[PDB]
Amino acid sequence: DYVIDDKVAILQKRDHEGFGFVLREFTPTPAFPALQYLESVDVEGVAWRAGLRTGDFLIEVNGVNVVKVGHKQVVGLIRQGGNRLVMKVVSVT
Repeated sequence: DYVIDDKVAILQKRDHEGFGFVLREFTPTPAFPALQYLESVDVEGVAWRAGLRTGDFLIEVNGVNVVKVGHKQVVGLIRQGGNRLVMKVVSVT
């Protein structure tokens, strides 16, 4: 079965920190539910500590649904908040 897990990730970084993660008509499937998934999730990093994971998709960023949005615009939405980032995500096993 597919077990979809809905999560909200609040990523709070100190000035000397990165968050520690990397990303990359669209057509869905539980396997790939959204456009922008996680490729790396540096363990013990800020991305890790808020409970994110390798393979986690991106559904909402800082309030904006990114289910059908490309890399450029989503990064610009990751950078807009500076030392803080709230992301709606979903794990599918």
